[PDB]
Amino acid sequence: GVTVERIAPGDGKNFPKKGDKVTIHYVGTLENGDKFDSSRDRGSPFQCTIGVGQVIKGWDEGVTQLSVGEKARLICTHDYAYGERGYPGLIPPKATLNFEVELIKIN
Ligand SMILES: C=CC[C@@H]1/C=C(\C)C[C@H](C)C[C@H](OC)[C@H]2O[C@@](O)(C(=O)C(=O)N3CCCC[C@H]3C(=O)O[C@H](/C(C)=C/[C@@H]3CC[C@@H](O)[C@H](OC)C3)[C@H](C)[C@@H](O)C/C1=N\NC(C)=O)[C@H](C)C[C@@H]2OC
Repeated sequence: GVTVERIAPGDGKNFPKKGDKVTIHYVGTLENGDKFDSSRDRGSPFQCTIGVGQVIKGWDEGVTQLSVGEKARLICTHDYAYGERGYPGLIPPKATLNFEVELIKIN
């Protein structure tokens, strides 16, 4: 893998740890910027438990590098995303994926 491209900084103090819940807005795109999904388009950020295998590994390893308020691109190689199988109807095999994420809240 995960490469963190910095866009807008967070508070530099509050970073998620394994087992934390996080609230994150994301836009997911292919390498050329073609969007495959977006929580912003749904008017509501995504929530999950981080670092425990509940989301793709690029999130588990990348989101813990962000501080609250930060906007960044999490660029995931396929072994940190959907791997050899891809995601049916959405993601091809072996796809590098971009998630432009904004960390809104930690619990
Ligand atoms: C397959 C589970 C379906 C089931 C579906 C829902 C509750 C509906 C929900 C609104 C859909 C997701 O919207 C948040 C969509 O999210 C994306 O659009 C996205 O942007 C996207 O990549 N993500 C969304 C935001 C965080 C990072 C990432 C992610 O990790 O997504 C989870 C997922 C598909 C995990 C695979 C699981 C299989 C396993 O083999 C793989 O290993 C590599 C991993 C996703 C949160 C999953 O856990 C949720 C689910 N059940 N969970 C349980 C039961 O615990 C992807 C591309 C496609 C997803 O639609 C299917």
